Amino acid sequence: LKAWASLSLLLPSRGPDCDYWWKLTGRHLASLMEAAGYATERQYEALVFHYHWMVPYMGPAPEADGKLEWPCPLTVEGLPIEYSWKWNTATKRPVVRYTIEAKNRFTGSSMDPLNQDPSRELLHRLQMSVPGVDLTWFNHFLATLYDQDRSKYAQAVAAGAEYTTSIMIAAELEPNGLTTKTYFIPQKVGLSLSDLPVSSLMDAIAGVCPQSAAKSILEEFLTSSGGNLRPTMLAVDNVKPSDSRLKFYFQSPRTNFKSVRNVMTLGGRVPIAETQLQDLRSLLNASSGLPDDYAEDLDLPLAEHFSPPIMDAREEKTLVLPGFGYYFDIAPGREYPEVKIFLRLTAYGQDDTSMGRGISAWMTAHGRGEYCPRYMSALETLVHGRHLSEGKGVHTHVSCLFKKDGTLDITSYLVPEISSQPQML
Amino acid sequence: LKAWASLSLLLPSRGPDCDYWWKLTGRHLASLMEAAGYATERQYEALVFHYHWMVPYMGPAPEADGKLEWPCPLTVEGLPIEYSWKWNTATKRPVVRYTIEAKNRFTGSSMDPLNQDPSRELLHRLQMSVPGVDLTWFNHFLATLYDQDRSKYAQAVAAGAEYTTSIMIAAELEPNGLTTKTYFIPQKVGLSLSDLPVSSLMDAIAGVCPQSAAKSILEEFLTSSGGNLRPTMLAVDNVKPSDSRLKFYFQSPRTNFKSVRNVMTLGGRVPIAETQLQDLRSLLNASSGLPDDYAEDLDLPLAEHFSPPIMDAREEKTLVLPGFGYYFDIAPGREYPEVKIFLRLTAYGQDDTSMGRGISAWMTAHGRGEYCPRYMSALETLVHGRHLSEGKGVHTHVSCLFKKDGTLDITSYLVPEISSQPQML
Repeated sequence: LKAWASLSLLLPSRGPDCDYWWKLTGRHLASLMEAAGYATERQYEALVFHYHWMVPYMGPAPEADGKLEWPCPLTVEGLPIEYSWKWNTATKRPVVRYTIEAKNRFTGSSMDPLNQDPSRELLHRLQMSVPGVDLTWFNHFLATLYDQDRSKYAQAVAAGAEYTTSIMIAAELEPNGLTTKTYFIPQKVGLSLSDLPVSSLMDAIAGVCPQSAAKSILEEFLTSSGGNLRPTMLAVDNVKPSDSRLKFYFQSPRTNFKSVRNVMTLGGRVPIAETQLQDLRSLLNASSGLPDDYAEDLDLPLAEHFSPPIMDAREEKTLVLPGFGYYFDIAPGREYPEVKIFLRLTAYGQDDTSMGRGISAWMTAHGRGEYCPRYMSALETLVHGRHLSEGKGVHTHVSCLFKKDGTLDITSYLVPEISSQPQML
Repeated sequence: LKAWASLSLLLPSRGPDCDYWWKLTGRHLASLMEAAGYATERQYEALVFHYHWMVPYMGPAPEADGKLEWPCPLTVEGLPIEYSWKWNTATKRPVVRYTIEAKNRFTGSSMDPLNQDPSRELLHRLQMSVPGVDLTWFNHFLATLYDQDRSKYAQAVAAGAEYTTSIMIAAELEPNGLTTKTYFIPQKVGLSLSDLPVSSLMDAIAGVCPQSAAKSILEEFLTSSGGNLRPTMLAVDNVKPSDSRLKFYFQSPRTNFKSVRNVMTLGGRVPIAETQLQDLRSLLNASSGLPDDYAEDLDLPLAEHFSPPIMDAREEKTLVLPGFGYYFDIAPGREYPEVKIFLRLTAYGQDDTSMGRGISAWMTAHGRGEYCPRYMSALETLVHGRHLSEGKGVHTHVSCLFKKDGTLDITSYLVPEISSQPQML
């Protein structure tokens, strides 16, 4: 770990909170970056960027009780960070990225009850300092996905409402520099996200994308055989809007593969080659430890010998609820939505070692095994207070999206586990 | 300039003073490091170290009048930084280092009239953060080279005394990591440094080096044919004392080469091969634009068509006074002093281009030309508001020390020139 050892001796100490997150998550990024074959120069830049721009926004260190005043749904322990490992393809090495929730001293207070001001400030300071940052859609969705009179959210909190994370921010450490994305979890003063009609969200979407074939294909799908999908999230890239994706996330209670076929083809409107679909289904069964011929009409079985927090998840906290996550990318000028499916590895599958080996076997079987032993090893540096094989807690999702060349883009979403007394064994 | 372009887009803005010095001197270090063939990884580390540890201690930005409340004798413009270029040998690439004076808001005030507290804090914070920092000799020379009742210096300032820089700090960016050095300019409440007896300084030296052959050889030299040398400075390395050099700097009014022979051999006590001495003399004549056969009995002629601040220099401000600088390294366990001579390129020689080409011709003539065109080019990025050939201001010294293998260790000491209205043309 040359980059991390060097940089962490040259970068000064700064206060207990920054030092906590820098030491905990800076080392994790370095392990993942090293396991993925990142050059030392690329590692230095990412770690330097992490130290100065992300760590200061990660808020307070957790307490001895691994407790935080404003916990984040990215983790069963509520930590404000999630890593992702995009798997190597034929033509590219793995890509390491991560997401944070931005926090400050007023996070969650009556002046900022949905904790949105630190993200505004982080993205604006990045825009003033680094080229190519565009916040048109960021600012538009701030104005339209939420009630605007903050004192309405405060009155409701004064009546027992439990508001949580609304915005998260990602920097991509992809081969060309870095660009940013924003995630919005909509929340209103009087109703649940589950109660939020899709139509209101689509009205907000119509403010920047009034028509597109992809959008029209998705709304036709949603009023037919897509009716069981519940909206959960929206994401944008903070770049020139004509270059930005427009990701509309949904929760589906069903997990049988027949349902997967339905969602990913948008009810047959957007066909997918059967060899690609069968490859996805192989990955889904290998990841959750099911027989390779698991029936296409059967829902996946919930993990149970793991006591996960299923009753604590919802649309606003999608980490641990039964079902699949999806997004539909419906950006303007798209002929059809791009679809990504998210298998929830907190709710399905076995321990982290089995899950990582299931994904590894799939990669190996498809000639992408190049980096699996390094990935398994890096996983072990992410959990503190247990072995990787004793329970769940590092893996949160594995995702698949069918690229325009038939290629399966696969991503492991990973989370630090800190607690000395693990909560899923 | 890949490292500098990358790093200076990832490192945030911080306040006008830090931003001034980072943009001005961070780019200079990058040019010198690039011209010397520094790998990108080494460049990132140095620039990161510069940004966090040195820049914040460089104090206020100069004013529109290129003015500073507490100016530093490193520069005719008083800037608190000097770079050095150690020339390539047969076996090593050039080495880029620099020196700063550490400053804070109380610099020069009645509570810190010799401006020593920022250096204490910088070195202590480095010691707490980076391994191998030892401050035994630093603290010893703080206690013995100065009067200790600060309110005596303040009374004297209340009577028109003009106290100046007392301590400067260097980080070496040598092939193995980085280590630190400290320079002490002694100053007392009632007498000039020129009036400071050598004996009092040697008493301070005896506190950490009570006897050594090198020390004894130097005091025999100084009471015989060395009697015209005036002490100016002491330096230590902030490392384990048994690994530290112990550099005792002197000013000599004479600059004829017969005098050089006398000083560098310590009055014949430490012989030097005649081919090494004649090589030095060639470099001295080439650097100051004199005929190669300049007589060994003639003092060098002062530059004049350059209006330098000769009447403003003294023992405490050795940049521009007639004569040579020397140091004698008399560390314990040394059989004989190591001697380094400093030719003052502010007082002797022609414009910066001629001086740089004189040194370049010498290097080329001795088969060390490898990097001269890159050095000439880097020089041009150091002066603002004039061309390198129109006057003096970048070069401050060129130095030579005879290594234990006959090798001539040669260093160019360089300074940023900022003023739009240059003061030496």
